[PDB]
Amino acid sequence: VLSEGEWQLVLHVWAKVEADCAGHGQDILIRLFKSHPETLEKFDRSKHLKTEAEMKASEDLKKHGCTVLTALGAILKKKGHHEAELKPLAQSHATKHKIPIKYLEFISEAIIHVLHSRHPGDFGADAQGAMNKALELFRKDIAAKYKELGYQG
Ligand code: HEM
Repeated sequence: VLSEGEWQLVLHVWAKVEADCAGHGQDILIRLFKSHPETLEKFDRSKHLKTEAEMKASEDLKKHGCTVLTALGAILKKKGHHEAELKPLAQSHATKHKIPIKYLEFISEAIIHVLHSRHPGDFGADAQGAMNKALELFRKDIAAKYKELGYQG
């Protein structure tokens, strides 16, 4: 459903993200927690971090942020053909972590904010629109997998 051109814009900016996995990952989570503090409660250890500096200095948050981006990167490189990649992720996020689709919207917003902040020249209107569609596709498909597992989140 995304055009080839749009996928290229997505993967163009993603190569930039990959130049600093920990950094982008960290800032996305920090942004998420700031914009939607209720999300922080999902994180057993990061829950207890009281300042921005503490979060910035957290190897936990760096490694988890990078883990999120690494999994998302693999999904986006499938260019929509991500049925296999979504299976274990829907399982864990539906039944174990219990992350509502709204929370995936929240983190999608965080991703777009961080990418625009760090890469404005490589993330203008068309690039943002393409990333928006890619993440919308992600959320739609993972929502369907949620329901197959009995989770109406
Ligand atoms: C782009 C969307 C997301 C991606 C690609 C993603 C990816 C991952 C990956 C790869 C893992 C490790 C393996 C696993 O348990 O599945 C993970 C774990 C986890 N995810 Fe996500 N995630 C996303 C969104 C979220 C959001 C928005 C939340 C909470 C608001 C969340 C909560 C968690 C938690 C609590 C863990 C386990 C952390 C731990 O116990 O160490 N995820 N995620």
